[PDB]
Amino acid sequence: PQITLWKRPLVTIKIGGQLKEALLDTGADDTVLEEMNLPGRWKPKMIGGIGGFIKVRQYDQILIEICGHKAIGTVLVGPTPVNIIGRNLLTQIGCTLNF
Amino acid sequence: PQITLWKRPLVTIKIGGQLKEALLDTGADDTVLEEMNLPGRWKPKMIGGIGGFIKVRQYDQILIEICGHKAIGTVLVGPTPVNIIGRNLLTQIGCTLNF
Ligand SMILES: CCC(CC)CN(C[C@@H](O)[C@H](Cc1ccccc1)NC(=O)O[C@H]1CO[C@H]2OCC[C@H]21)S(=O)(=O)c1ccc(CO)cc1
Repeated sequence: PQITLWKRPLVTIKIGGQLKEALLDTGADDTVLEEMNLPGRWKPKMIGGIGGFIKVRQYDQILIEICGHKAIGTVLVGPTPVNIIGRNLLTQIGCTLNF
Repeated sequence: PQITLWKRPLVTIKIGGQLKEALLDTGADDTVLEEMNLPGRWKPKMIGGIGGFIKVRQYDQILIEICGHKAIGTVLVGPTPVNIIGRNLLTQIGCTLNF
Protein backbone atom coordinates (compact mmCIF):
# COMPACT_ATOMS: atom_id res chain seq x y z
CA PRO A 1 0.00 0.00 0.00
CA GLN A 2 0.82 3.72 -0.12
CA ILE A 3 0.67 5.32 3.33
CA THR A 4 0.29 9.04 3.84
CA LEU A 5 1.61 10.60 7.03
CA TRP A 6 -1.18 12.87 8.27
CA LYS A 7 -1.79 10.17 10.92
CA ARG A 8 0.67 7.91 12.70
CA PRO A 9 1.58 4.97 10.40
CA LEU A 10 0.27 2.30 12.77
CA VAL A 11 -0.11 -1.29 11.56
CA THR A 12 -1.11 -4.65 12.98
CA ILE A 13 1.74 -7.09 13.53
CA LYS A 14 1.81 -10.76 14.49
CA ILE A 15 4.69 -11.95 16.67
CA GLY A 16 4.92 -15.04 18.84
CA GLY A 17 1.43 -15.85 17.57
CA GLN A 18 -0.05 -12.68 19.11
CA LEU A 19 -1.46 -9.64 17.32
CA LYS A 20 -0.26 -6.18 18.32
CA GLU A 21 -0.20 -2.62 17.01
CA ALA A 22 3.10 -1.10 15.93
CA LEU A 23 4.44 2.13 14.45
CA LEU A 24 6.37 2.07 11.17
CA ASP A 25 9.40 4.14 12.19
CA THR A 26 11.92 5.06 9.49
CA GLY A 27 13.97 6.90 12.14
CA ALA A 28 14.63 3.69 14.07
CA ASP A 29 17.54 1.45 13.10
CA ASP A 30 16.07 -1.35 15.21
CA THR A 31 12.69 -2.85 16.04
CA VAL A 32 11.72 -2.37 19.68
CA LEU A 33 8.57 -3.75 21.30
CA GLU A 34 7.05 -3.18 24.71
CA GLU A 35 7.51 -5.79 27.42
CA MET A 36 6.19 -9.18 26.34
CA ASN A 37 6.95 -12.88 26.64
CA LEU A 38 8.77 -14.20 23.56
CA PRO A 39 10.00 -17.78 23.04
CA GLY A 40 13.66 -18.46 22.41
CA ARG A 41 16.90 -17.33 23.99
CA TRP A 42 17.84 -13.67 24.33
CA LYS A 43 20.84 -11.56 25.28
CA PRO A 44 20.90 -8.30 27.28
CA LYS A 45 21.59 -5.23 25.17
CA MET A 46 21.54 -1.44 25.44
CA ILE A 47 19.95 0.96 22.95
CA GLY A 48 19.82 4.76 22.86
CA GLY A 49 16.94 7.01 21.90
CA ILE A 50 16.16 10.71 22.10
CA GLY A 51 16.02 10.63 25.90
CA GLY A 52 18.89 8.32 26.79
CA PHE A 53 19.75 4.63 26.89
CA ILE A 54 17.65 1.67 28.03
CA LYS A 55 18.29 -2.01 28.65
CA VAL A 56 16.54 -4.42 26.28
CA ARG A 57 16.29 -8.15 25.61
CA GLN A 58 17.59 -8.96 22.12
CA TYR A 59 15.78 -11.79 20.32
CA ASP A 60 17.51 -12.92 17.13
CA GLN A 61 15.88 -14.38 14.02
CA ILE A 62 12.31 -13.83 15.23
CA LEU A 63 9.39 -14.36 12.86
CA ILE A 64 7.14 -11.30 12.63
CA GLU A 65 4.37 -10.49 10.14
CA ILE A 66 3.65 -6.85 9.29
CA CYS A 67 0.35 -6.23 7.47
CA GLY A 68 0.62 -9.69 5.93
CA HIS A 69 4.31 -9.32 4.99
CA LYS A 70 6.69 -11.80 6.59
CA ALA A 71 9.98 -10.76 8.18
CA ILE A 72 12.56 -12.69 10.21
CA GLY A 73 15.04 -10.66 12.18
CA THR A 74 16.16 -9.06 15.40
CA VAL A 75 13.47 -7.85 17.81
CA LEU A 76 14.35 -5.87 20.93
CA VAL A 77 12.01 -6.00 23.92
CA GLY A 78 12.09 -3.33 26.61
CA PRO A 79 10.54 -0.18 28.09
CA THR A 80 9.92 1.64 24.84
CA PRO A 81 7.01 4.12 24.86
CA VAL A 82 5.58 2.58 21.66
CA ASN A 83 5.97 -0.60 19.62
CA ILE A 84 8.18 0.48 16.70
CA ILE A 85 9.14 -1.34 13.52
CA GLY A 86 12.64 -0.22 12.55
CA ARG A 87 14.62 -0.32 9.33
CA ASN A 88 15.97 -3.83 9.97
CA LEU A 89 12.46 -5.17 9.25
CA LEU A 90 11.14 -2.35 7.06
CA THR A 91 13.77 -3.35 4.49
CA GLN A 92 12.60 -6.99 4.62
CA ILE A 93 9.03 -6.03 3.67
CA GLY A 94 10.26 -3.77 0.84
CA CYS A 95 9.33 -0.47 2.48
CA THR A 96 10.57 2.76 0.91
CA LEU A 97 10.01 6.49 1.36
CA ASN A 98 8.77 8.34 -1.71
CA PHE A 99 8.19 12.00 -2.55
CA PRO B 1 12.82 10.53 -5.26
CA GLN B 2 12.48 7.03 -3.77
CA ILE B 3 14.57 6.36 -0.66
CA THR B 4 15.35 2.83 0.43
CA LEU B 5 15.92 2.03 4.10
CA TRP B 6 19.14 -0.01 3.95
CA LYS B 7 20.76 3.04 5.56
CA ARG B 8 19.43 5.90 7.64
CA PRO B 9 17.20 8.12 5.43
CA LEU B 10 19.33 11.24 5.81
CA VAL B 11 18.74 14.17 3.45
CA THR B 12 19.97 17.75 3.22
CA ILE B 13 17.66 20.43 4.60
CA LYS B 14 17.76 24.23 4.65
CA ILE B 15 16.52 26.10 7.73
CA GLY B 16 17.20 29.57 9.12
CA GLY B 17 19.76 30.05 6.36
CA GLN B 18 21.74 26.90 7.26
CA LEU B 19 22.23 23.58 5.48
CA LYS B 20 21.89 20.47 7.66
CA GLU B 21 21.45 16.70 7.40
CA ALA B 22 18.21 15.35 8.87
CA LEU B 23 16.31 12.08 9.14
CA LEU B 24 13.05 11.58 7.27
CA ASP B 25 11.32 10.06 10.31
CA THR B 26 7.80 8.63 10.00
CA GLY B 27 7.98 7.75 13.69
CA ALA B 28 8.17 11.39 14.79
CA ASP B 29 4.92 13.36 15.07
CA ASP B 30 6.83 16.65 14.90
CA THR B 31 10.17 17.92 13.64
CA VAL B 32 13.05 18.26 16.11
CA LEU B 33 16.39 19.87 15.28
CA GLU B 34 19.68 19.86 17.15
CA GLU B 35 20.47 22.91 19.26
CA MET B 36 20.55 26.11 17.21
CA ASN B 37 19.94 29.81 17.82
CA LEU B 38 16.72 30.70 15.95
CA PRO B 39 15.12 34.15 16.20
CA GLY B 40 11.56 34.81 17.28
CA ARG B 41 9.21 33.66 20.00
CA TRP B 42 8.97 30.10 21.28
CA LYS B 43 7.21 27.93 23.84
CA PRO B 44 8.76 25.34 26.18
CA LYS B 45 7.89 21.71 25.53
CA MET B 46 8.98 18.23 26.64
CA ILE B 47 9.05 15.34 24.16
CA GLY B 48 9.51 11.70 25.04
CA GLY B 49 11.02 8.65 23.43
CA ILE B 50 13.32 5.77 24.22
CA GLY B 51 15.28 6.74 27.31
CA GLY B 52 12.82 9.39 28.52
CA PHE B 53 12.14 13.05 27.78
CA ILE B 54 14.16 16.05 26.63
CA LYS B 55 13.26 19.73 26.95
CA VAL B 56 12.89 21.59 23.66
CA ARG B 57 11.88 25.01 22.36
CA GLN B 58 8.83 25.02 20.08
CA TYR B 59 8.94 27.50 17.20
CA ASP B 60 5.88 27.93 14.98
CA GLN B 61 5.67 28.56 11.24
CA ILE B 62 9.33 27.84 10.48
CA LEU B 63 10.29 27.41 6.82
CA ILE B 64 12.36 24.34 5.95
CA GLU B 65 13.42 23.25 2.46
CA ILE B 66 13.77 19.46 2.15
CA CYS B 67 15.50 18.34 -1.06
CA GLY B 68 14.15 21.42 -2.82
CA HIS B 69 10.63 20.93 -1.41
CA LYS B 70 9.44 23.80 0.77
CA ALA B 71 7.57 23.17 4.02
CA ILE B 72 6.48 25.44 6.86
CA GLY B 73 5.35 24.39 10.31
CA THR B 74 6.29 23.59 13.87
CA VAL B 75 9.99 23.05 14.57
CA LEU B 76 11.21 21.91 17.99
CA VAL B 77 14.78 22.75 18.99
CA GLY B 78 16.70 21.03 21.75
CA PRO B 79 19.47 18.60 22.68
CA THR B 80 18.54 15.89 20.23
CA PRO B 81 21.42 13.74 18.92
CA VAL B 82 20.00 13.90 15.38
CA ASN B 83 18.04 16.33 13.23
CA ILE B 84 14.60 14.75 12.75
CA ILE B 85 12.05 15.69 10.08
CA GLY B 86 8.69 14.59 11.47
CA ARG B 87 5.30 13.95 9.92
CA ASN B 88 4.15 17.56 10.33
CA LEU B 89 6.56 18.50 7.53
CA LEU B 90 6.82 15.17 5.67
CA THR B 91 3.17 15.50 4.62
CA GLN B 92 3.91 18.94 3.18
CA ILE B 93 6.65 17.67 0.85
CA GLY B 94 4.50 14.78 -0.38
CA CYS B 95 6.32 11.96 1.44
CA THR B 96 4.64 8.55 1.64
CA LEU B 97 5.57 5.07 2.81
CA ASN B 98 5.23 2.30 0.24
CA PHE B 99 5.45 -1.49 0.37
C1 LIG C 1 7.45 7.67 20.29
C2 LIG C 1 7.92 6.96 19.00
C3 LIG C 1 9.41 7.22 18.68
C4 LIG C 1 10.34 6.79 19.84
C5 LIG C 1 10.16 5.30 20.15
C6 LIG C 1 9.64 8.75 18.40
N1 LIG C 1 11.07 9.01 18.03
C7 LIG C 1 11.43 9.03 16.59
C8 LIG C 1 12.26 7.77 16.27
O1 LIG C 1 12.37 7.60 14.91
C9 LIG C 1 13.67 7.90 16.89
C10 LIG C 1 14.51 8.96 16.18
C11 LIG C 1 15.96 8.91 16.77
C12 LIG C 1 17.12 8.30 15.96
C13 LIG C 1 18.52 8.26 16.56
C14 LIG C 1 18.78 8.83 17.96
C15 LIG C 1 17.63 9.43 18.76
C16 LIG C 1 16.21 9.47 18.17
N2 LIG C 1 14.34 6.64 16.69
C17 LIG C 1 14.65 5.74 17.80
O2 LIG C 1 14.43 6.01 18.94
O3 LIG C 1 15.24 4.51 17.41
C18 LIG C 1 15.88 3.72 18.42
C19 LIG C 1 15.55 2.21 18.03
O4 LIG C 1 16.50 2.05 16.76
C20 LIG C 1 17.62 2.74 17.06
O5 LIG C 1 18.02 3.45 16.03
C21 LIG C 1 17.86 5.01 16.44
C22 LIG C 1 17.74 4.99 17.99
C23 LIG C 1 17.23 3.78 18.33
S1 LIG C 1 11.84 10.23 19.00
O6 LIG C 1 13.17 10.55 18.50
O7 LIG C 1 12.00 9.81 20.39
C24 LIG C 1 10.75 11.70 18.92
C25 LIG C 1 10.88 12.66 17.74
C26 LIG C 1 9.95 13.88 17.68
C27 LIG C 1 8.93 14.10 18.81
C28 LIG C 1 7.99 15.31 18.75
O8 LIG C 1 6.88 14.88 18.02
C29 LIG C 1 8.81 13.12 19.98
C30 LIG C 1 9.74 11.90 20.04
